[PDB]
Amino acid sequence: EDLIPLVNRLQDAFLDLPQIAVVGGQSAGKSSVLENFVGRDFLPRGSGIVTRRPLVLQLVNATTEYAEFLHCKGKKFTDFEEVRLEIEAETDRVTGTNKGISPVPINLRVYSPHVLNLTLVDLPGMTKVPVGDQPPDIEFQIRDMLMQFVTKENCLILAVSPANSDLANSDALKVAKEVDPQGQRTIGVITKLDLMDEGTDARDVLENKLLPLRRGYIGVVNRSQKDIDGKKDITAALAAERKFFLSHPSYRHLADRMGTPYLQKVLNQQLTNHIRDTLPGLRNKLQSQLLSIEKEVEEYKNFRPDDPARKTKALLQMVQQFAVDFEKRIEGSGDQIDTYELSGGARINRIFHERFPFELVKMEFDEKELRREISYAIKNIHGIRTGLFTPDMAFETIVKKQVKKIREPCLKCVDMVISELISTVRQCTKKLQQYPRLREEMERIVTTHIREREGRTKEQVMLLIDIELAYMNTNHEDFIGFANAQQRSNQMNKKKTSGNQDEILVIRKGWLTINNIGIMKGGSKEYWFVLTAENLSWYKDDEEKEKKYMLSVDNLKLRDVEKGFMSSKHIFALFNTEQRNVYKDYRQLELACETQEEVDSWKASFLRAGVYPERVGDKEKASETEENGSDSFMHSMDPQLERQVETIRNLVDSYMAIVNKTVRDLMPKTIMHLMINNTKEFIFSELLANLYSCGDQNTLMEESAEQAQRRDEMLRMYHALKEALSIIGDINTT
Amino acid sequence: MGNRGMEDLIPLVNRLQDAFSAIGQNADLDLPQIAVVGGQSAGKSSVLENFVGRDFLPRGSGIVTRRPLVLQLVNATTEYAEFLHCKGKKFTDFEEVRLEIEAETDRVTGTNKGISPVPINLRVYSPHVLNLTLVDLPGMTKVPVGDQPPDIEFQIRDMLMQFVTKENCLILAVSPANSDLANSDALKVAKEVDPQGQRTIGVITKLDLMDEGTDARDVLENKLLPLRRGYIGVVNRSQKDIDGKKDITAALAAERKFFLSHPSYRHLADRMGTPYLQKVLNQQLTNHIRDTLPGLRNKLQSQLLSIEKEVEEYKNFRPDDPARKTKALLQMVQQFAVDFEKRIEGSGDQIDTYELSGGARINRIFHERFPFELVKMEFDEKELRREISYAIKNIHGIRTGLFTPDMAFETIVKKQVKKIREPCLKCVDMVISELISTVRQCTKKLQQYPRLREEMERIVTTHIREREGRTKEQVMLLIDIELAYMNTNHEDFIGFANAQQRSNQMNKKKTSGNQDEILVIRKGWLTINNIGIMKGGSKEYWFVLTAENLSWYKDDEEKEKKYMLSVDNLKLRDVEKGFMSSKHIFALFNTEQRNVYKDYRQLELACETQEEVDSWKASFLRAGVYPERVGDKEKASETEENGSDSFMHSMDPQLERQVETIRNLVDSYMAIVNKTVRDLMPKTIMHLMINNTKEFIFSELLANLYSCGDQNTLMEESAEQAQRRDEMLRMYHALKEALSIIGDINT
Ligand SMILES: Nc1nc2c(ncn2[C@@H]2O[C@H](COP(=O)(O)OP(=O)(O)CP(=O)(O)O)[C@@H](O)[C@H]2O)c(=O)[nH]1
Ligand SMILES: Nc1nc2c(ncn2[C@@H]2O[C@H](COP(=O)(O)OP(=O)(O)CP(=O)(O)O)[C@@H](O)[C@H]2O)c(=O)[nH]1
Ligand SMILES: [Mg+2]
Ligand SMILES: [Mg+2]
Repeated sequence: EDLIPLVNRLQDAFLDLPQIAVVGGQSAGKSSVLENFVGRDFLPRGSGIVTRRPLVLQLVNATTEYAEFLHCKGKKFTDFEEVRLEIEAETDRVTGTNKGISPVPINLRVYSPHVLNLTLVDLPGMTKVPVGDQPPDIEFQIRDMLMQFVTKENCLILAVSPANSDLANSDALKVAKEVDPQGQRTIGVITKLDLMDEGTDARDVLENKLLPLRRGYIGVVNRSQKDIDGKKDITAALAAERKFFLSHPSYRHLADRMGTPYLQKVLNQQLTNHIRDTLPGLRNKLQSQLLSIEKEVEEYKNFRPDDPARKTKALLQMVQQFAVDFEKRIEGSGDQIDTYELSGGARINRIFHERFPFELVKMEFDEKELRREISYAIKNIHGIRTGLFTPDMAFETIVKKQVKKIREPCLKCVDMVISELISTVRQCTKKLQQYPRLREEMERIVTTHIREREGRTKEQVMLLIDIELAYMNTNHEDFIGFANAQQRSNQMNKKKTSGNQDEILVIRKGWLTINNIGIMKGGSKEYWFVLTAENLSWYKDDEEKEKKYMLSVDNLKLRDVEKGFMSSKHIFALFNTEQRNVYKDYRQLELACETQEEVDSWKASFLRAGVYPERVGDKEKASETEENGSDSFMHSMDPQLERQVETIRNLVDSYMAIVNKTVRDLMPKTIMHLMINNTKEFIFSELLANLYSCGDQNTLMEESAEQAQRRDEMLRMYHALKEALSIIGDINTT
Repeated sequence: MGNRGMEDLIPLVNRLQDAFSAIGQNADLDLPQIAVVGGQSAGKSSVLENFVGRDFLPRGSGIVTRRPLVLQLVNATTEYAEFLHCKGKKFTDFEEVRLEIEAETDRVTGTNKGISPVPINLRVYSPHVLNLTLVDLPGMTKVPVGDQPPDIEFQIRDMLMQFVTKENCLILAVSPANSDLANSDALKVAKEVDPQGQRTIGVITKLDLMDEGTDARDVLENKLLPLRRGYIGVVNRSQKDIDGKKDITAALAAERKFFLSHPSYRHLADRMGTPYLQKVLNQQLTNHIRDTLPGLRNKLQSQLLSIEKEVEEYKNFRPDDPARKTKALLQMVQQFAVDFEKRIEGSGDQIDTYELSGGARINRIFHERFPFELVKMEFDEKELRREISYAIKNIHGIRTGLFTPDMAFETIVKKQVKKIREPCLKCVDMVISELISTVRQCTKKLQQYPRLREEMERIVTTHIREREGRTKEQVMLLIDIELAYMNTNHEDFIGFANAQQRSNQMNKKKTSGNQDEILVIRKGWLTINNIGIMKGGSKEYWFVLTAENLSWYKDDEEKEKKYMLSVDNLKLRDVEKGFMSSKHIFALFNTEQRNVYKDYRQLELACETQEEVDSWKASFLRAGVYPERVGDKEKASETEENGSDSFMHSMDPQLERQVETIRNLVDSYMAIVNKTVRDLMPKTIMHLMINNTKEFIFSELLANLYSCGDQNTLMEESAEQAQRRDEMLRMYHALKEALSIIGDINT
């Protein structure tokens, strides 16, 4: 009984035992041998054909003893007389009540406290002549059906033969020699030793002399039919058996190797000899799984709760791993980074450092109200005093109103970073700290620290944008005033006199749509014209390398398109009266404007360049009797603010550009200095000492009852593994 | 000890046996042999000796019977035992038999549990036994033990099958009661060799050693495995009883008290036990006898039915009365007479098909083989012409005659027809010689009686030899008459009928004397050289030249009738230069007229050799075709059907024409006298030699056989037929006695 505790400890910490097959002729006593090897009386036994269907018994180990089937599901038979009745009922259900057979195995599974995980196979007897309603080929049918079970390797064969008939008539011996010629896996059993004729004995058979078998024969005595009808229990049967073997004159010296107990001993011996050569791997596996627990149960081994040393050591190392994990998840130190999400709080936070600019773009880019209000500013800072020059206090007043609305996105950003940071800590305390009252208080302290620092960061952001409403410098990379638009070719490139083709063409560049285009050029397109008070060029792209032809400015005219055309999009044509120099009028050389102010702006650019106005009476003063005091002009079309409005608007857009980029670049730094790094150094150099201050500190870091039961079950598995290794050592000692 | 049923069955079966044997036929009772089968240590030999009743077979634990035993019980007066390999020694104590038989068994097979298929023959002679054969056989096993070869069960099963697979073998399927019935190997064998269960007796042994709490009632009530003959349970001596040497009376007493005291077998105690088994086997033997009797009975009926046909003539027999002798005369004479009628006259029945002869065929062939040696034997030509000439110039030898004289014809035909004397006599002798052989052939089947073949043959042969002289005289006189008168008013042609001779006997008939033509005078092959399309090509045709016309044929069937070509008013020339005529070619033409006819440039006829050319030119000159003289161009008027071939060159007396006339008349008269003799001589010998012999053989023969004596010494044995008679008589009486014995047994 060393494999018994081996197996039960394999069950407590949670073998390929060779199955057992009993073979023999009809009425040899196979089922009695089998159930005496199990230990309990539950198999059909009687005269004539009884076991007419293969039975596959799977003994396994458990804490209580009962039986179950694979067709009577759920029901756990606890009395075995019901098991026997169920067996015979199922057998009569399939095979019928006329001595038929069937190769369809019956599957049992019997649970018992001290058994092996075997597979005992009871098989029908071997018959010669078919009786009842059996088909005429019944011998081959039964023999094939049991050869389908025996010819496998690692199948022990109990060859059961009665002692009434001679040994040379046995069928089990023929089967055993046909499938096992060497006898590596054959145990010979001789039953019915009490019915032999008066004057004979099986002495020459039990001494392994008549037919030599490698492992010899075991003589057993079961219960007779009157003993089965008389309900003779197992104890009295074994007592009578031993009485017989100690009383019989021809067997009195072989009494210590005959009987049922010796048969059970020999089968245990065979099984134990078969499981060794598996002990190396079987031991190595559970040794390897014991290494994974021995590192842990050094701490569970001895307490004795309410000890200061263990609790303080736990506080220290838990705080250590929490701090390490926090700096690891924010700054992203190695190793073993997460590759399924972005991060805990690193990338999700840097995405808000560079999605905040999308919050600055959504607002506002408005409106015509801007133009109207800067006009009112120009008028009001000229309240009673009038005229030149363009005052700059209007600029300082407008840009202090357009950046004033930047307080809203900036503050928003902080809140996002807060809702995203206060979550990262919750992500690194929901899985590390299983101690109750230690994860919640840890979260409380850290989150209060973050809530305290968000106030400082908000005050700093308020101060930051309040600074940009103080000075409003103009020495930055924006252009100096009176430089609209793109003045002046980098200070005229240090040359303006001899340069006929030295960028004297560049004064006002802009897109203008041509309606009529000839066949050789292409189709309708909006070209990039470079207008000068003296010349004009046209480009198709930005490389500034077209320079095909130079279009004039002087002595040129302008007219409108015919009625009915969709001028919105106002299109104006150029012409000449004396000469045909337009040049290359496409019937007609027309240019389109997209808005309404653009038409007047380009008309004024032409009027300052030297182009005559679009008056209806100007045609009679086409190129003869010109400049008659400019009776058509009223001095002027738009005095004198539309140009001032445009100049202030350009200056404001440039200053907004640079202030947007500076807030966009500077606020991430200012929440990284006052919130992130300060939280980090707090979580490093203050979390422990501040954590030692709150609570009664006695009932801090307790169970956590799940941890308690987790500890108990790991400790019991540790003891189970040590016991199993001790048993394997004992079983290799032999 | 028994047995008693056998002592009561032996007398009637012994009487039946010696009745079936003393009747001499290959008839036997063939009592079935008893073969006992089973597995090892099923209790077989005990059952066998319980059937016999004497203790002489080995038995015990383990393997005992290792060689088959063929026990032949033989009925005799002196009881003893003998072996085949111990000839000359008689055993009286059976203990000696058992000891020496186990000595033999372990002497041949060894002492290490070996077997051998060589049986041990044993004969027990006793006044209380039948002539049975009891075959004790080893029990079959499955695994070889000791020194047995690995195929022990196969060779044991062959040892059994060479004994149980023969027909009419009782099989005692012995099975123990300890084992289940479905493990009985004896029943497997019985189902393999006897599927209907006609001859299988099921026996159950070792009933007293069954497991406590069970019983074999479901088996013995013939309920578990249904067997046609049923089961019988026996209880034998145990191993301790044999070691205790228990006698038979106590064993049977224990058997009976066991079957009576058992609570499950008390109502079967009459059909259980060893005596009941003994009774059942004896009943099986008796059933076999009474079941095989009807076949032998109707077989003896069918056999005696054949002998009765001949016994009916042999019902009364009282040697040696003249009644049987006179009946034998009438039988043999009448058989011989109808046989002689069968051989010649060709009356029924059962004419000889295998032999072409026969007397009628040989004989009436020699009637039409004789006319072959009338034409063949005698012959003369080209010399009788001279004799006719001298007769013409001698019978009117003083004065010349102005007529053709007749004595010349008479003397020539008289000199020639007397040459027929020899063939007729030879034919008569040859017919005698073959008929006298037929009469000896038709008395070889008469050899059942000696000294009667000789008398029959002597009488008949002397009769033929007494008649041969008479018929030779008659034939001589018949051919002699033909020389007397020599009439010329017969159907032959009268003188001066053919002029010119002869037109081939007037076209060989009288109907075609006008329809046919005279184109046939000289037949021969002749080659035509130039031939048109319609006639054929260069070819040699068959010309038939006539003194009047010319015919040409391409075959012999004579159905063309193409054209009749002229002879008179014709010419002849030879070919132009350059040709080698050897092989000479001749052309026919005319100068006055252009009648050729149909010249194919040109009409040429070719001949092969030199005699052919000159012979056909001679035929042209004899017919009247103009010669090839130098005046060939001037043949206009000076020729007038030339040829200079009237009778002969140049002048001889008129004896040629008269000799030709005499020759024609002589040949015609010889033809008609040959018709007369060929048709009349066979009639002569059928009337004087055969029909008279037949009348003698049907009428006067019996009186001549009966006249000579003695009547007793004339007919006798020939002891072979007498022995046949006695054998038939023994068969008759023996078969009736056998029918009587069977009739006695049936009731
Ligand atoms: N007297 C006696 N009987 C025994 C002994 N051993 C077994 N038996 C009897 O033999 C009978 C058959 O036993 P069992 O094991 O059921 O045979 P089985 O092999 O199951 C028949 P199958 O399997 O072919 O259906 C039983 O009635 C049993 O009592 C014995 O030692 N002594
Ligand atoms: N108690 C008892 N023993 C029997 C009975 N029948 C046979 N035996 C015992 O069986 C033993 C051998 O029996 P036997 O008849 O010789 O079997 P066998 O077939 O001849 C052995 P072999 O194969 O050599 O022929 C003997 O000891 C005999 O006493 C029986 O009815 N009752
Ligand atoms: Mg069973
Ligand atoms: Mg024997």
